Amino acid sequence: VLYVGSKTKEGVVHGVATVAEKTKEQVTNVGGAVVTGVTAVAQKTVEGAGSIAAATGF
Amino acid sequence: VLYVGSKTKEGVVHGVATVAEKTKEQVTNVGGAVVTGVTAVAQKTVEGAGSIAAATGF
Amino acid sequence: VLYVGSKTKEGVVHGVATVAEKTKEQVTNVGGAVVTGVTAVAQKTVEGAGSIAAATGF
Amino acid sequence: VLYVGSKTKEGVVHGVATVAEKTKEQVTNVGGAVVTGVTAVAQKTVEGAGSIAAATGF
Amino acid sequence: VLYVGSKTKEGVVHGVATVAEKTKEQVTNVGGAVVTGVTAVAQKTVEGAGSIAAATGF
Amino acid sequence: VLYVGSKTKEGVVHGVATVAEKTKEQVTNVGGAVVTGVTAVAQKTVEGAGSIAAATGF
Repeated sequence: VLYVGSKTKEGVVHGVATVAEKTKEQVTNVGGAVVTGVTAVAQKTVEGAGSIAAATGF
Repeated sequence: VLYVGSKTKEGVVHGVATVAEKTKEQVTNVGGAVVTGVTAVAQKTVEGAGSIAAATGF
Repeated sequence: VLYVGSKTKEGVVHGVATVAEKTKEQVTNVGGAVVTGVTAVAQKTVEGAGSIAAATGF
Repeated sequence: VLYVGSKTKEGVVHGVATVAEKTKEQVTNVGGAVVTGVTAVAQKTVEGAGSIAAATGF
Repeated sequence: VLYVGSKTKEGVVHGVATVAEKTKEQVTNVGGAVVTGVTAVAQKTVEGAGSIAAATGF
Repeated sequence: VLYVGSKTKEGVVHGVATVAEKTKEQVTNVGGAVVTGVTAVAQKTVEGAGSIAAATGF
């Protein structure tokens, strides 16, 4: 609301360093969501919002 | 509400260093959500919001 | 509410260093959520919000 | 000398995962060797060879 | 000398994952060797060879 | 000397993943060697050769 010289880092992912030799991601879905591999979602304010993998269904 | 020179880190993931040689992620879903692999979700305010893997169903 | 020069780390995951040689994540769901692998969720204020693996069902 | 399908790991360091918040390495030498911080030397055959910190002197 | 389908890892360092927030390496030498910070030397055959920090002197 | 279908990794460093926020390397030498920061030397055959920080002196 009122900052007088601060330093903020609200809602941050910092450093996802990753090392791999092989990678075989094998997804076969039908009617839903799938998210694989590296993922670095970063939000500050989520006002009743969705997931990172949503499946509403019927 | 009022900062007079502080230093804040509200809602942060910092450092997800990872080392691997092989990786075989094998998902076969039908009607739901799946999230695999490295994941670094980082939020500050979640006002009644979703998960990181939601399955609403019927 | 009022900081006069403090240093805060409210809601932080710091350091998830991980070392592996092989990895075989094998999920086969039908109607629910699944989350595997490294995961570093980090939140500050969760006002009656969701999980990191939700299954609402009927 | 003769391998017929084995799997060997001769001379290996595997996994030096390390987590720290601060680090202040303060060396002031004059006439010798100094080695600090993380170190993961890994050799197989050392035929009368040197150290990882040698000081021959006069 | 003779491999018939093996899998070898002779002389390997694998995985030096490291996480830090601050780092202040302060070296002031005069006449010798200094090595600091992360270091991942990896050799197979060292036939009477040097160190990773040598100081021959007079 | 004779490989008939093997898979070798002789003399390898694999994965030096590193995460830091600050870094202040402050070296003031006079007559010797200094090596700081991340370092991933990787050799196979060192036939009586040098170090990674040599100081011959007089």
